[PDB]
Amino acid sequence: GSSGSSGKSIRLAKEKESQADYISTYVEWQYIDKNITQCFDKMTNMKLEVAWKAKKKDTVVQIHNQDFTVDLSTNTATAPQGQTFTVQRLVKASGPSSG
Repeated sequence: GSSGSSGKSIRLAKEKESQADYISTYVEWQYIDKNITQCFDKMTNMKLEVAWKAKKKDTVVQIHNQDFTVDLSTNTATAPQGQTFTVQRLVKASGPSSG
């Protein structure tokens, strides 16, 4: 006994992901320290992008051996210790384009 299909028409927020995935592939995330400008690790770099694409409000990451709260809305990191930074999103792309 087989019931059969159910909803093969109603679109889904899974197949379209291809868009976000096709982009995320190339992305860069860096944080602006007090008077220094450094970037996150190759593993953390994504931990942020994933939150910016997943429509998240904020993502926590280990910075300086201490958990920090990175807010995408404003793109700024903050910790209960007394340190705050600014996160910037950059797309890795190189090619001669006018439009």
